[PDB]
Amino acid sequence: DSSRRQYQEKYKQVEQYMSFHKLPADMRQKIHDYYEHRYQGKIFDEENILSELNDPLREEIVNFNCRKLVATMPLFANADPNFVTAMLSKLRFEVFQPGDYIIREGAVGKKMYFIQHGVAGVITKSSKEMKLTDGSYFGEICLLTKGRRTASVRADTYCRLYSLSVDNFNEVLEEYPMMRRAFETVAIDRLDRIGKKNS
Amino acid sequence: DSSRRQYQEKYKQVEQYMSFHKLPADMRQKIHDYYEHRYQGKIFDEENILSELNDPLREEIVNFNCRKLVATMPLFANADPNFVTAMLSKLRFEVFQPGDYIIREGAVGKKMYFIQHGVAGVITKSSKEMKLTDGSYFGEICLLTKGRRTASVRADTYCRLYSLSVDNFNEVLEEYPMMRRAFETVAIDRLDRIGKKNS
Amino acid sequence: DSSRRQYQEKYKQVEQYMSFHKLPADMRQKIHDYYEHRYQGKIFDEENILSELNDPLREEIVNFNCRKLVATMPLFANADPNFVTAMLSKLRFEVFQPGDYIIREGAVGKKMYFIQHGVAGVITKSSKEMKLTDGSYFGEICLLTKGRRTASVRADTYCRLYSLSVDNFNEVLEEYPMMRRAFETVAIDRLDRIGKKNS
Amino acid sequence: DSSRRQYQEKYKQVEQYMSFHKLPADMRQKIHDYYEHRYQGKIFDEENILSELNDPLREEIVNFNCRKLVATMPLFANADPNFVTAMLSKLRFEVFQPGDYIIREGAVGKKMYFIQHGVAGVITKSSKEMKLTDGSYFGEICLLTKGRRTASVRADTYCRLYSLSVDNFNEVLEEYPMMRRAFETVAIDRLDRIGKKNS
Ligand SMILES: Nc1ncnc2c1ncn2[C@@H]1O[C@@H]2COP(=O)(O)O[C@H]2[C@H]1O
Ligand SMILES: Nc1ncnc2c1ncn2[C@@H]1O[C@@H]2COP(=O)(O)O[C@H]2[C@H]1O
Ligand SMILES: Nc1ncnc2c1ncn2[C@@H]1O[C@@H]2COP(=O)(O)O[C@H]2[C@H]1O
Ligand SMILES: Nc1ncnc2c1ncn2[C@@H]1O[C@@H]2COP(=O)(O)O[C@H]2[C@H]1O
Repeated sequence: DSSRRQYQEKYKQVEQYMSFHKLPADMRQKIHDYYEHRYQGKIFDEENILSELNDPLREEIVNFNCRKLVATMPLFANADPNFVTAMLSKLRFEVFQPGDYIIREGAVGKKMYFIQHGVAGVITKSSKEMKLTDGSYFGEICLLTKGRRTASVRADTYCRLYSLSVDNFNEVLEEYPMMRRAFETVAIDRLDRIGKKNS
Repeated sequence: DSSRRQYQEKYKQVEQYMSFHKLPADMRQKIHDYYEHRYQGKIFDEENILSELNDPLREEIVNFNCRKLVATMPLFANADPNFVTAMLSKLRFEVFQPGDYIIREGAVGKKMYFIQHGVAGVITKSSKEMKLTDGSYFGEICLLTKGRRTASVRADTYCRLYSLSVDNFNEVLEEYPMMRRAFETVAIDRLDRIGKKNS
Repeated sequence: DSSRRQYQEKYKQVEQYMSFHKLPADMRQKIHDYYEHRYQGKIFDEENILSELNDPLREEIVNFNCRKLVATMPLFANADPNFVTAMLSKLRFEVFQPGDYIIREGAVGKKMYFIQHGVAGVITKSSKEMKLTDGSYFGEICLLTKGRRTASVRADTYCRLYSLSVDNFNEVLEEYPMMRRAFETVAIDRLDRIGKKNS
Repeated sequence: DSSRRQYQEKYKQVEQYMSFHKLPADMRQKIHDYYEHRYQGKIFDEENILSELNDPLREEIVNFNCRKLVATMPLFANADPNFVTAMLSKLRFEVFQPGDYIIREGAVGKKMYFIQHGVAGVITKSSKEMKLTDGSYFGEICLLTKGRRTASVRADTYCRLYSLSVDNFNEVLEEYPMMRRAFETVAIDRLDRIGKKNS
C-alpha cells in the first residue's frame, strides 16, 4: 500500500508537467488512460527488489510469473528451459494503446516483442490484415538481418507486451546457436508469406 | 508547485557552494542571473517523467513541444517527420548569457546547437559579424569533418538552445544518410562564404 | 541501528511484491529464509561507505575483513600481497541455499567463486561426489578457457561465497601473469582428476 | 549548514560500519582522522551543483578555485589557458595521510597527481629522498609509457592532491599534442635523474 501512494503522487507529477507544457485535452486523456493501464493504480521498484536476491531465486520467480507466456508459445514451450530462463531474464514489460505504431516499416529496429495479452496487426504495401495474438512474437526479422523493419505493426487493442533489446537478443543467441535457426526458419516463412526476399 | 519549492532549496544549495568557495560579487551575480533564466523559478525531473511513458506518447509530446522549432527550420520542416522525431528525441536544452563563447575556433567539438530563441554571432580572423537567429543551427561542420571548430560562436543575447551530442548526431545520420548530404551541402556553402577549405 | 530499521521495511517491500505476484507458500518461505541468512536482520550501503574513503584505507580494511579467507587459501596465502589486494577489491558477496545450482555444466560462465563458509559439490556425468569447503575456489576453468562450464556445482549447505566477475578476473590477471599459470595448473589437475580435455 | 548536518550523520554511518566489522582502535583512529581532514566537518554534492550550470560558468568557477594551483605550476602557468581549462575540468580531489603509499613501484598505474598542498617523496632501489611539493606533479611517466610505475611515492605529510585518470589524461592530450612533448621531456629528465631507461 506504500505503492498505491507513490502512484498518486507520480500521476500528480505527470499532471503538472502536462500543465506546464499546455498539452491538449485528448492528449492528456491519452496519457491518463495509459497510466491507468500501464501501472493500474500502483507503482513499485520491481528491479530494485529482484537485485537484493541471488540468481536461483530470481530464476524461480521470473519462471513462475511468466508461466502462461512460456506455455502458450511453441518456441519457448519446446525449448531448453535454460534458454527460456536466459530469455525471460532480459524481458522488459511495455504497454501500447489501440492504433499505436509499435513498429514502422522502413525504420531501424533495436527491439523485439512478445505478446502477453492483446491483438496486433501486420501491414505492408497491400498485404491485408495479418493478426498476431497471445503467445506470438514479432520484430525478430529486423534483428536477425541487421537491415530495416520489413513491415509495420499496429496495436489493434490495448497490448500488453514484453520486449527484448538487440544486445540481449544476441547475447542469448550466442549461447544458444540452435535457437538462432529456430528464429531464422520462422522468419523465412514470414517473408515468404508476404512475398519479400533478403540477403 | 512542489517544483517552485525544490527551486528555492536548490538555489539555496548553490548560494552555499558560492560562500564556501568565496566567489566574487559579479560572478555570484552572473550565476544567479543564469539560474533565473535557466529554470525561471521552477525545477522538475523532465527526463524521469518521460521515462515512465512508452515511445508513441513520448514522440507525440516532444513533437508538440518543439512544434515552432520544427516549423521555422527549413531543414526539419522539409524532412521525413521520422527523422525529425529521431532528432528531437536526443536534444538537450541549454542556456547561454550575452558574451558567452558557445564555440571557440580551434577547439575540438563534441556538440551541435539549434537556436530556439536568441541571436548569435559567427567570428573568424576578420570575417565581420555573421548573425544566426531562431530556427538556425550551428556547430555541425566540426562534427561532419571530425576536425576542429572552424570559427567561434558568441551569444549576443540570452540564448535559448537545443544541443545534440556527437554520438547522437551520428546514430541518427546512420539511419538517414540522405540527410547527411543536406548537412554537408550547407556546410560547404558556409565554408565557401567565409573562404575556408577542408579535406 | 538505522540499518536494523531499513531491514524491516525492505523485507516489508519484499512481502508486498510476493503478494502482488501471488507466489506459493514454500517459495515465500525460501525467499524469507534467504533474506535472514543474506542480511541477518540488517541492511547498509557497504559500497557507498567505502567510496568516501581513499585507497590506502580501503585496502587496509578489505585486508582486515578478509583475513581468514586469505590465510586458509593456499593460492592467496602464498602470493604477492598486492595481487591479493587487487583481488579482494573486486569480490562481491553472495549467499546460496542448500540444493541450489551455483553452476550448471554446459552453461556459459561469467563469474568465479571463493568459498568463505560452506560445503559445495562437484558433479559431472557419474563423477561421484567431489566436495569443496572453506578456502576453496571454483568456477575458474570456464573463465580461463573461454569455453563452457565443465561441471555442475551444487550447494550442499548454506554457502557463504565471494564471487569475481570475468572482466575483473582478467584485469587482475593482466597485471599478474605469473598468477595465471597458478590458476592454469590447478585447472589442468582438476580436468585430469575427472577425465576431461580441452584445447 | 544542511551540510554540517549530513557530515555528522555520515560519520555516524561510518562508525557503525566499523563496529559491525570490529576494526581495531588505531585503524578507527586512522579513519576518523582522515575524515576530518578530507571533509573538515562538512559534506556537499559539489558535482551535482556544477551539473545544473552550463560550461562557461563551470569553466569560470573551476578556473577561479584552482587559481593558485595554476599559478605555481610551470606547466600550467605557461600553457594555453584552454588546455588548462580542459585539464582542470577532469581533476578529482583526494587526501592522503603521512606514510601512505600513493604509488608503488612495480604497480600498473591508472591515475596521475597534482600536489595542491603537502610534501611527498620519491623512492627507488636506493635513490635517496627526492621531495615534491606544492605545484608539483607525479605519476605521469607510467601513463605515457603504458608500462609500470617506475618508483614509489609516499606521503611525508598530510597531502592534499588532485588526480587525473588515464582516460582523461589521454582525451586531453589528444586535443593538445604539443603538451604531450612537454610531459615527455620532463619524464625523460626524471628517468635520467635516477638512472632508468625505457622503450
Ligand atoms: N507473415 C508474417 N506473419 C506474422 N508476422 C510477420 C510476418 N512477416 C513479418 N512479420 C513481423 O513484422 C515485423 C516487422 O519488423 P521486423 O522486420 O523486425 O519483423 C517483422 C515480423 O516479426
Ligand atoms: N557562413 C556561415 N554562416 C553561418 N554560420 C557559420 C558559417 N560558417 C561557419 N558557421 C558556423 O560556425 C561553426 C563553428 O563550429 P563548426 O566548425 O563545428 O561549425 C561552424 C558553423 O556551424
Ligand atoms: N577435480 C575437481 N575438483 C574440484 N573442483 C573441480 C574439479 N574439476 C572441476 N571443478 C570445478 O567445477 C567448475 C565448473 O565450472 P568451470 O568449468 O568454470 O570450473 C570448474 C571447476 O572450478
Ligand atoms: N627524478 C624525479 N623527480 C621527481 N619525481 C620523479 C622522478 N622520477 C620519477 N618521479 C615520479 O615518480 C613516479 C612513479 O610513478 P610513474 O612511473 O607513473 O611516474 C613517476 C614520476 O612521476
